[PDB]
Formats: sequence, C-alpha cells, structure tokens
Amino acid sequence: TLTEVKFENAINRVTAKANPRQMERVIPGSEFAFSLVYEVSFGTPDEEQKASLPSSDEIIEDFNAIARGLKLLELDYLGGSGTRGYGQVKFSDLKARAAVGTLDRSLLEMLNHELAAV
RNA sequence: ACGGAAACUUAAAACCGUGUUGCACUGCAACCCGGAAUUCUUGCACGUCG
Repeated sequence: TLTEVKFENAINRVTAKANPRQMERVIPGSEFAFSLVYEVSFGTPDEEQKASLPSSDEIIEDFNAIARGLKLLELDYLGGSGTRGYGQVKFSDLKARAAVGTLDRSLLEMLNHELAAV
C-alpha cells in the first residue's frame, strides 16, 4: 500500500477519554535517490571584492559543512510530528563527482573524505 | 451712328520611386508544512457428574 495509516491516541487526564489520531508515514525501507551540485562558486559581489573566485581551500571547508550538515541530519529529524520518533534517516553512498569543470585529480577524492565522516 | 462689334488665359502631366520601430536583457535572490495528545480504562475458560 506504499503508505501506512499509523494511528495514535489522545488521553486527557480530566476523564482519561480516548481521542484518536492518524499519522500516515512513509514505508521504513523507502529508499530515495539524493543529488546536489556544488560549483567553483565564483562571486557576484555586492561587496567591493570583485571577481573573488573561491579556491580549493575554501571549497574543502564546505565539505565539512556538507559533512556536519548531514551528520546531525542523520541524527535529527526530517519530517513533522515532532519529537515522537519519525524520520530517523541514514544517508548512504555519498559521493561527489566532477560533472563539469576543471577540478584536479587530487582534490575530489579528498572531498569525499568529509562525506564518509558522518 | 463709342477705335466700336465678336472672342475661355485654354489643352494635356500621379509629389511620386528606395526604407523592418530594429538590435544587447533569467521574473530572479532568501525561507522545514513545523510545533505539544497513551490505543486507551470494566472483564477469572468456566458452569455440569445417578
């Protein structure tokens, strides 16, 4: 059926009366693909620092921000019905890939080193 | 029988022919459909044997 009807209940301690609730979730094995693109991020600045191209050292900071972005996200939620247990996810098979660009060989394999640190 | 009396300033001819209101321009940048609710409280596998 691809989507459960997971129930719930309310109990008010004035009278212990039952009030139901239904929280339809995803199936807990539903795997999704997951893509995102980074870039060499060449600045279009309002600020006076005109044509400030990020080099690899500014790039390699961001993969830790990719790491600690999703490392806590695996630990934390995604969805609603907050703080009752829904949405423990596990990001798997993370890989960066120079789709288009002139990235050097040494860099990209070290950019995946942050991706396994989660 | 007045230097008198008669007479068109008249006939035709195109202000026409060549010519783009055209070329450069992201309806774009930022935001979680997110927060708090017990599937619960009453309930014995048993009456029945000349």
